[PDB]
Order: sequence, then C-alpha cells, then structure tokens
Amino acid sequence: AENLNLFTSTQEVVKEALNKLGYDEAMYELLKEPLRLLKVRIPVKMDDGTTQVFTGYRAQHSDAVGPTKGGVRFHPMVSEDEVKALSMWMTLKCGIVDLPYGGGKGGIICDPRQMSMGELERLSRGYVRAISQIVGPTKDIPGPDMFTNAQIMAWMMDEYSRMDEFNSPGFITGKPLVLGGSKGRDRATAEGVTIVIQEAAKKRNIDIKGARVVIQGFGNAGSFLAKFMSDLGAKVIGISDAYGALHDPNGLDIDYLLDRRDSFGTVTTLFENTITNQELLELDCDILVPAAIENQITAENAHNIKATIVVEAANGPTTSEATKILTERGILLVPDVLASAGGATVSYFEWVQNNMGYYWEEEEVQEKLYKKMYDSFEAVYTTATTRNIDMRLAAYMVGVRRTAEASRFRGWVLE
Amino acid sequence: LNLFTSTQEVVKEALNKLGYDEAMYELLKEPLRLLKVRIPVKMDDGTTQVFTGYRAQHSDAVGPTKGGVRFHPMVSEDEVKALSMWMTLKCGIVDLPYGGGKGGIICDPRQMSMGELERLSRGYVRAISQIVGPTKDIPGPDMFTNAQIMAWMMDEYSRMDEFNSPGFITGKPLVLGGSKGRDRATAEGVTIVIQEAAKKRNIDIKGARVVIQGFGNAGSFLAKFMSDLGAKVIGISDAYGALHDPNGLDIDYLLDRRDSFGTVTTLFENTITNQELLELDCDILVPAAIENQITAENAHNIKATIVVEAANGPTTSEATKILTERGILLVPDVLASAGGATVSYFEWVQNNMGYYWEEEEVQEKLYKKMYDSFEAVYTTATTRNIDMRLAAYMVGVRRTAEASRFRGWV
Amino acid sequence: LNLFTSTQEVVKEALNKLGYDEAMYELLKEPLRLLKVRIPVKMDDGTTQVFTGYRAQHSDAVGPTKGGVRFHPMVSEDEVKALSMWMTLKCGIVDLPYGGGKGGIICDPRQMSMGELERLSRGYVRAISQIVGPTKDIPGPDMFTNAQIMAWMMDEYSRMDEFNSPGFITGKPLVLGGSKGRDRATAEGVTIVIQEAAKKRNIDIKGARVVIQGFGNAGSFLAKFMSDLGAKVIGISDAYGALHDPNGLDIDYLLDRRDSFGTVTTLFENTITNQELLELDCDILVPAAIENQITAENAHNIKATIVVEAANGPTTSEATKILTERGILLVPDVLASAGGATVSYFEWVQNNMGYYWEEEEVQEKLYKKMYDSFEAVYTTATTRNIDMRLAAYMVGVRRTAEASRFRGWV
Ligand SMILES: NC(=O)c1ccc[n+]([C@@H]2O[C@H](COP(=O)([O-])OP(=O)(O)OC[C@H]3O[C@@H](n4cnc5c(N)ncnc54)[C@H](O)[C@@H]3O)[C@@H](O)[C@H]2O)c1
Ligand SMILES: NC(=O)c1ccc[n+]([C@@H]2O[C@H](COP(=O)([O-])OP(=O)(O)OC[C@H]3O[C@@H](n4cnc5c(N)ncnc54)[C@H](O)[C@@H]3O)[C@@H](O)[C@H]2O)c1
Ligand SMILES: NC(=O)c1ccc[n+]([C@@H]2O[C@H](COP(=O)([O-])OP(=O)(O)OC[C@H]3O[C@@H](n4cnc5c(N)ncnc54)[C@H](O)[C@@H]3O)[C@@H](O)[C@H]2O)c1
Repeated sequence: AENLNLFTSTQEVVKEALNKLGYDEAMYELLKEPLRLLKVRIPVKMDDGTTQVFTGYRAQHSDAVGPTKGGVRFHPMVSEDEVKALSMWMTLKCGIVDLPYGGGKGGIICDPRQMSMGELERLSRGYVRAISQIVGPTKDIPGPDMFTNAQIMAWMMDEYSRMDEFNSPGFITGKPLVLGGSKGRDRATAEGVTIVIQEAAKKRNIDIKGARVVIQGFGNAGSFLAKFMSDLGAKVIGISDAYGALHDPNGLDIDYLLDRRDSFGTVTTLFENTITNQELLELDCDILVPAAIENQITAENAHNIKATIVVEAANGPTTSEATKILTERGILLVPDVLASAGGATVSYFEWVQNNMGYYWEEEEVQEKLYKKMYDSFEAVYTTATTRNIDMRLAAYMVGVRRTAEASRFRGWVLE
Repeated sequence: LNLFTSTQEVVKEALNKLGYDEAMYELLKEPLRLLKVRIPVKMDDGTTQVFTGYRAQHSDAVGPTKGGVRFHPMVSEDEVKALSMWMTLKCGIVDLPYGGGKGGIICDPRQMSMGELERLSRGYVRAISQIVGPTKDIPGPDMFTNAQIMAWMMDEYSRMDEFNSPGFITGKPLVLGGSKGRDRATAEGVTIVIQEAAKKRNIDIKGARVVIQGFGNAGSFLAKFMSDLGAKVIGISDAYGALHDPNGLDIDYLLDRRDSFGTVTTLFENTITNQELLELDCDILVPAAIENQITAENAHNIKATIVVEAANGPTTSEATKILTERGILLVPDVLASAGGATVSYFEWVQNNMGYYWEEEEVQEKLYKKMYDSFEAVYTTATTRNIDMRLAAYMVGVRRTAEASRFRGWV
Repeated sequence: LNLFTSTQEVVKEALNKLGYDEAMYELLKEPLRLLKVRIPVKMDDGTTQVFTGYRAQHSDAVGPTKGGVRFHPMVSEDEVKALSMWMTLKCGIVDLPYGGGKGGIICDPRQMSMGELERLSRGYVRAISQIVGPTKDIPGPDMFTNAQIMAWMMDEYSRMDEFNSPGFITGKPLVLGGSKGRDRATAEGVTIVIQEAAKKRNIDIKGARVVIQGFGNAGSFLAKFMSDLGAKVIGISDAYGALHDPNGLDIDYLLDRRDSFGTVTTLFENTITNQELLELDCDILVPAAIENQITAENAHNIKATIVVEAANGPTTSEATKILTERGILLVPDVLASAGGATVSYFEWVQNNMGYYWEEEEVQEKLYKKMYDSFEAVYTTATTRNIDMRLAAYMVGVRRTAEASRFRGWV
C-alpha cells in the first residue's frame, strides 16, 4: 500500500524540512501537532423542529508568528486528521508568502447540501458560539473553504459581533464587500494559481498562448482558473467534475460551461460524451492542475501523467510517493502550499483592511498579490534547485522557517 | 551633576520660553506614574534573587508612552524618571503620537546567564503588565537589552493576554513583527541632519573639510559616509589620539587597519591630540566619541561652521551658548539621533495594521521625518533667536503642553 | 557548554592518541601557575577603584610562556585558563620554544580615560612582575589592548628592572622594539597555508577556483590576495548574501563598493544565498565568516578540494569527520591562524638579540614557519589516518608532553 493519510504524510515532510534546516528534534516535536485542537459538539434546531448535534473542529497549529489563519469546511468526511493537516499547510502557505500568520483550520461533520438556508445559519452561529473563546481578530481568523462561502462568513461575523457587542470584521475573512470584505477575494486563489503557471511556464519555456492545460475540478478554483487560462490564450483541453470530465483537443468553450455550471461547480452531468476523472489526469497536455480534492495523483497513476508541469490548486492532490515519482520523471511540480497561497494572501489583505478600517481597490490588491506570488515562486524554485530537492520539500523548508525561528526566539524551544 | 534635576531645568526653561505658566511646569516636572517593583527570580543555582525594577511614564497627554528598558548595576529611580522625560522630548522633536517612557532593572546582566535573563525579563513584564501594553506604554531595547530580551518580554505579555500583542514592545526580531531598516536608522538620521545642516550654510559636501571624533560604530560609519560623498575627512580620532591630513585622510585605509574595538591611532607614530583635533579648521565638526568634549575651555577655539552631535552630550551648556553666538550651526544630539525613536514608532504602526513595509519604504518614511524635524527646530531656533538645543527642547515639549491644556489637566 | 572544560577535553584526547598516561593529562589539564591579583587604580575623579586581574601560565616545560592580555568586562578565570592552554597548542603547532600563557583584567575600557587605562596597565605589571619577564612569561596585545598598552606595560616593567626589557612583552611600537612584518601577520599566514594546501593537491593556484565566505577584515584581504596570485575568486559573501561569477568576481571593484561594515551584497541583488555559495564547485573554499557554516547538513554537499578555516569554529565536529571521510584537505583554524603568534615570537627573538629584521626577512621566516607547521600537521594526520584538526591538536601538545617527561615532571 501507500501512505494516504494527509496528516502523517505532512508530518514526514515537515520533519525532513526541519532537519535539513538544522533544527533539533524538539522543534519537530513542537510543530508536528497543533498547539491547540478544540473538538466541540454543536446542537442545532432543525426545520422539522427536532435537534441535531454536530461535531466541529478548530485546530490552531502554531501561534508563534502571529494569529492563526484558515478556513472552515462543511463536509461529511471532515476528520480530525484532515483538519490538522489542513491547519499545518496554512502555516506553510503563510510562511512561503510571508504573512504574520500561523495556520488554523476548522471543519464540521455535516452534509450542507441536505440542509436548508436556516439550518446552515444556525449551524454556523452554533460553531462560532462553540469556539468563540479561542478565536477572534487577534487570535484565530477563520474563512471560507469548500462548500462554505460569503453568506456563511457573514452569518459567522454577525454572531461573533453580537457576542463582542461591537462589529468585528477582522474575526473572519471572505466577507461580502458590504460587510468589510476585500476586492479580489473571489478570484484570489485561481489568480495566484495563474501566476505560478506563468512562472513555471517560463522556466520550462512553454508559451501560454497555445499551451494545452487540463484542470481537475470546476469549482471556485477550477472554473476561475479555466477562464484565466482561456483568455490568456491557453487551450483548456479538459475540465473535470465530481461526476465526470470533458475533453476537447481544440480547447473547451469555457464561457459556455461557466454559463451552465451550478454553485457547487458541477457541469458535467449536462453532457453525454463524458470521460472519467482517472482518464482526465492522464491525457497528454503541458499543464495539469488538480483543483478538486486530495490524493488524486497516487502511485497507481503518477507514471501515467503526461504533463510537463503540474500545479496544485487543490490542497493535497498528490501523495508522497507520487511527488517522488513525478520529480524523478522530470516533471515541474508546483506544490499546493505555494500554488494556492493566493487565497491566503488576499484573505490577509482583507484582515489588514479591517485592522485599519480603510479599504483597497482591485488594482492595489492585484499589485500586492502579484508581488507576493512572484517573489515567493522564485524563493521555492531557487531553493529546490539549489538544494537538489523536490519542490514540495523545498516549499516546506521555505514555509516552516519563520515559525521555527519564532518558536526559538520566544523560548518555546531553547537552544 | 544629578541628571533628573538637570532634566527638570530643561523642561522648565522650554515651557517658560513657550509661554506656559507655572502650573504646566508642575505637571511636567515629574512623571505622572512611576512604578517600582520587586521581581523574584529563580537563579541557575536554585537560590531566589530579588531584583528592583522601575517603569516611568512621564506624560501620556499626546498618546501612549514610549521608551526602552535597561539592565545596569547603576540604574536608579532618578535615572529612569529623567530619561522618560527625555523620551517625551525626543518623540515630540520628531512629532510622534507618543509621550515619554522608560524602564530599568538593577542588575548586572553580564554576570547572569541566558536562563536568568529570560526569567528576569518575564518577571519584569509580569510585574508591570497592569500599566503597559500596545495602547498604554511601549518599551524597547536599551543598555544591555537587545532583540532577544524584547522577544522574551513580548512572549510573556502575549501569554498573559492570551493573544499575540507584537505592538507591546519594539525592537523585536523580524519574525516577531520587528521593522525592516531598524539597525541603521539612528546613523542614517545623522546623515540626513548632516546634509540638511550643510545646505543651511550652503556648504557642498564634496570637497568640504570635515573632522569626526571617534572611530567606533558611529565614527567608522560617519567617516566612510562623508568620504564617499567626496568630502575631505581631514581628521579622525581615538581614545588614544588623532590623525590629521590637510588633504583628507585615506578613510578606507584607516577603516581597513582598525581593530574590533574602535582603535586605530595606536598603529601610527605621527599623531595629534584629541584636543587639537576638535580645534582644527574645517567645515563640519562631528563629535562622535563621548560627552563634555566641547566645553567653556575650547568653545571659542573650535573653528567649524557646522557641529552635528553624534555622541550624546558632547557639548556643555556654557559651550553651547558660546557656539551659537559665534554663528556656528549646532545640531543637538536629541535631534541628530532621533532616527532610532522614529523607526521604533514605524515598528509600532506596522504592528497596529498587521502589515509590514519594505526597507526602501521605511527609509523614505524615515528621511522625511528627519528632514521635517530638522526644519522645525531650525525654524524655531532662527525665528526666536535661540540656540538649536533650547529650540529643540521647545519643539520637544510643546505638543505635551498643548495636549495637557486641551484635555483639561491645566 | 563551557570553554575551559571543553579545552580540557581537547588536551585529553590529544594526549590519549599520542599514547601518554593519565598522569600527563593530570599535569596539563590545569595551568601550573595561576595568579589572581587585585589592582587599585586612581580614577580621574579622585576615587580609587580596585580591579581584578589574572595571569595564567599553562606549562613552561618548553620555555617561557606566551600569551596576550585582554581588558574586557567578561574576562573570567576559566577563560584565561582555557586560552592559555590554547596558546600552548598554538605554540606547539608552529614549533615555538614557548608554552602557553594568558592574562585578563575585568574592566570596561569603554568607560575609562586614557590615564585610567595607563595607570591600570602599570598597576597590572606591578601586580604580576614577580612571575613574568623576558625569560619567564611574555604578554602581548589582545581584546581592547594594543601597542600603546604594550608600550605602557613595557615601560612599567623596564622601570621595575632598572633597565630596558623590550622582550618582556610583544606587540610593541616599532620605536620600542616591535617587529616589522606584523600588521597582517595572521592573514598572510592563511595565504601561506592556502598555497601549501594547494600544492599538496597538485592544484595550480594561478588558475584555481576560490570561494571565500565573509567580506570583512579577513574576507576582503584574502580575496584581493587570491585575485592577485591569478586565482579566480568565483564567490564572496557578507551577512546579507553572496555573489557568484564562474570566471572571477573582480575583487578590486568590490573592495570599492564596501560600506564599512564589510557589506557589498546589497548593491547587486542579483545574488545567491550563503547556503549555495558554500556548495559551489571549486578548488579552495575559505570560510572567513562567523561559525558553524559547515555542518552535518552542509558537509556532504561542499564541493571544494580544500577547505581552509579562516574563522574560528566554522566547521563542526560532525562536519569535520565528513570532509575527512570524503578526502577533502581541511586546514583547521588553529593552524591557519598561527602567523600572529609566529611574528610575536620573531619580535621576542629580535629583542633577545637587540637586532631587528626587515619586512622581507620577517616574511621569509614566516613562510617557512607556516609551511613547516602545515607539513607537520599533514604528516601526523596522514600517518595516523585521522582528521587534520585532531592532528593539529596533537602536534600542539606533543612538545610539552615530551618536555614534561624529559625534565622529570611525570
Ligand atoms: N479556501 C478557499 O477559499 C479555496 C479556494 C480555492 C481552492 N481551494 C482549495 O482547492 C480545492 C477546491 O476548492 P474550491 O473552492 O474550488 O471548491 P468548490 O467546492 O468550490 O468546488 C469543488 C470542485 O471539485 C469537484 N469535485 C469534487 N470531488 C471531485 C472528484 N472526486 N473528482 C473531481 N472533481 C471533484 C466539484 O464537483 C467542484 O467541481 C480544495 O482542496 C480547497 O481547499 C480553497
Ligand atoms: N549612530 C550614532 O550616531 C550614535 C547612536 C547612538 C549613540 N551614539 C553616541 O556616539 C558615541 C559613540 O558611540 P559608538 O557606538 O560609536 O561607540 P564605540 O564604543 O563603538 O566607539 C567609541 C569611539 O570613541 C572613542 N573614544 C572613547 N573615549 C574617547 C575620548 N575620551 N576621546 C576621544 N575618543 C574617544 C573610542 O576609542 C572609539 O573610537 C557615544 O557617546 C554614544 O552615546 C551615536
Ligand atoms: N569584539 C569581540 O568580542 C570580537 C569577537 C570575535 C572576533 N573579534 C575580532 O573581529 C575580527 C573579525 O575579522 P573578520 O574578517 O571576521 O571581519 P568582520 O567581522 O569585520 O566582517 C566579517 C564578515 O562576515 C560577514 N558575515 C556575517 N555573518 C555572515 C553570515 N552568516 N554569512 C556570511 N557572511 C557573514 C560580515 O558581514 C562581514 O562581511 C578579528 O579581529 C577578531 O579577532 C572580536
């Protein structure tokens, strides 16, 4: 078999990152588990008047660099291991992009598609009331993640604000603009993924105009990224869905698909001639972008991948043995910790704007975002080729450095 | 020679020339709050040693108070009170929303271990935490404290608070919210004040004759900075002697041959005295050694157009008056060295937003502050026909006097 | 943890590999003599201050002891003891008729006038005169001391003798019997060891690839020397980064962009990291910056045929084993830096004769001393199949242990 546990696999790279950086075993012991993990039971009155109690998680990986940052996930597969690994990745993202953050993450075991608007609101208010003692603008700043959105952020912001007895926009990011959100929040992730595609393309000497790209997933990341790739002149040879995939060697009509895709990012069920997801990962292209879920590139298929570049818009799409197979095959892997930092970057700008009470325009957010994604790409890429290591390990090296140095400076690990 | 009563006389003469009344002096002649504490520390040998600590807050009329903490065997109450007042003047000269603060512990840090200094740093924050914080009173580094001590003090304050409060204290390491451009900021400010004094006397640096006293951290950097401006550095000096070249010294040679303790006179046979170095004919004299170097004894002998004080307190009171009525443009230390307080303030602003500037941006922001402060003091000096030191004190105190009146305290 | 006990461990392992008994380590693990004196000094204010001084004489089996005097607030009895033992090891490595000595005074020379330091210097000679002298124990400069302090101590001792005793003390001004060819003696010494290490590996220096880490005092000097001999210096660095040119970096141009802290990197920002600087493929790597740069994580990837430590402790013990296992010729810092002691010795010899050598003659003799030492350590390391750092230690202790046995002390 292969190790598919998101948590223990992430631990192993962090351990190697910290050893290559020269730290003592105690720094791996301090960073391998979140400093705080709160598990909570949340009762919600359901539309039929009965009560359901939901299990929720809030993980705070490390406090050392500043308040922890990370989204909240509503899914029936939310586990404590996933929430921790997600939380550790947010530490590394924030490090790579140099934010005064540590990593946080949250999750609630629920099926949100089976719940009404009112039930979602009461679940969201309960979650904030359950965890409020350890979160806030100066402690831990949640945000959206898949299946949670601006309306849920608005509800959670409202509930936190009523408890404080004053508006706290800085508690949570991904807010609507009228609630103190930021320009650029919707396209931030895919816009960040587009920048590392362009930078990876330059390394490999691929012209984007005419480049064959394939995208697994058609949600916020996938569908925004397809639009960006399309009117950048790339041919989006295939897009994917929780239910199937589409393939066109001329490149797909992305506008046509965006017009018919639902809020949950599914569009494949409209077509008869579908292709499987395992086929989509394997078709010949220049850029493969996994932007769906975790562990889609494994040991069973990492040899069959034909892209020259694969960039991880999604969290944890490729496994440890896949990364080693890919890098041995000469692929330019751009790890998720790098490629998706665009969403954490813009979420941080939202927070900065909330701290000052003053708000930035699109062009200013885009300007500051591009600087960060550009400079942070060179950092990880230069580290990989200078230490003769794979790109993920190098991104972990770049991302864990601030947290380790802060934990040292503060006295958490001595010597 | 008592610092504190001497500091009071500075405040009194400045409030009096500004036109404020006796009540205003009485409000400002002592800190509003002075906290004396006793900090037990578990020492590495298992005994408890108990240390005396101080935290003075002079006036918070203008904003939270600001000032560093020092660990010295000779720290006293009067020392901390006086320096908190000087911090008030320093902040106002460069127009910060800050009153003056100051702290000290009676200890010999060089005789204590790492673990003892950390435990004493933590116990200090515990002892005073009820009157300090990002919105109340912001400490910073000083004598025998550095970024690591700031880092321990911040961690302690943030644990007490149950959240990160990087704005509690300045001088932090970068990874804890420290500010880029912090190490050079004081010396860069002397560089601006030197170039701004030069324009006031229409003295082009390139080819100008400049002599600097001292060759350590401040003096090395100032001799190199003017030598690359094309200026002729005809004199530099040591604790042991001085060097004189009417054609300009080869600063890069001296720089190369100096030892790690700011000595270089010792290598040389032909050598002139420090007292003769100060009396050299030149355009810019920059004392960067030690105090009471220009006194009533040689004040009529120095023949420089411009005297910028890089050392603290190198010109005595009577010598300052002799210099001004010989037409000499004297830039006081409390203005010349205000780059360090300005960048402390920049660090605290970054902690308030949660957003951090690039070095080029801190420099840009640092330059204007110095350029602006120099002009405020220079204009007050010349409008009121006073020396620039008293004018600097006046610019230093007037915001606190204005704020105290507006808020109803007088 | 602690330097003295760590220095005891070095002497123990060397005597063990040479084959001596536990008695020889019992004789050498502490200095034969250790004099702790109290020195009263009249201060400029008229009060008296009483300072603590130390003089350590490790072993006079081979001859009079030799070692410098430092004036530092952190001087401790264990530090003076340990450094005297290091002076034995140094004097051994370069085969001097000396044993190890050292002194220290607990003071802050930064808070003392020129007159206070002179009176302290004379009071220290007075306080230890009974056990030092040209034929017993020969001091020299060190931290915060210099040729002026050596001139004062030589005068005090001569006054005490009732005749001129220049060989009491080295580092003197030339006009009092100091040596020519002294100023860059340590740096010239590294230069000799680099060339001699290069000829061992049959490497033509005149086209060799040289990487230097550090660009202050030592790095700037070594780079210009290698550049001049025809070597291509393909890398240099400072605290803020590194530069890389595969064909030669053009040192003369970089030495002109230096900023007085030894920084050149900030001006380019087409820069490489320090980590990459150290793993660049080359013939001669020279860490002349800080310490712990070559480590267990680093050492497997360094690509230089030869590594010459021009700083103290830049290679760890773990790393030292690895470079030795990979067949890299490592010159330890305790050997590469022995030129300062060698030229100290030459000053003493000239004092003994009353006859003084030209710069060229001091250089010729320095080269032969450094070549012979390099050859001796290389032969011990190669013959016993051990790393050069342990071999250096062994050459350094060998003479004292052979003399201690011969004279009956064990
Ligand atoms: N935190 C954020 O705001 C944010 C934004 C963009 C991306 N991401 C990360 O990237 C990934 C996608 O996030 P999103 O916001 O785009 O999600 P989303 O919920 O908006 O859309 C998910 C997409 O993946 C598809 N999908 C689900 N299971 C699939 C499967 N087995 N095979 C193929 N497609 C499948 C869905 O049908 C939909 O097309 C996640 O790992 C997420 O954490 C996060
Ligand atoms: N960057 C700045 O401009 C700056 C910042 C802070 C403080 N200072 C002040 O500058 C002075 C020196 O600070 P530093 O960091 O350069 O110190 P340092 O100890 O690094 O250098 C001091 C220099 O002054 C010389 N010196 C000592 N006593 C002397 C004497 N009696 N006569 C002549 N020279 C003498 C020393 O030999 C040395 O060359 C102090 O008064 C200090 O308060 C300057
Ligand atoms: N004052 C003290 O207590 C003390 C302590 C040790 C040594 N010293 C003395 O200081 C002198 C040091 O000479 P030097 O040649 O080392 O010069 P230096 O210290 O003036 O400059 C050293 C160089 O190393 C650089 N550097 C610093 N950190 C670096 C890093 N991580 N990577 C790469 N480069 C880095 C510096 O920027 C500079 O370029 C000697 O005389 C020595 O005896 C004094």
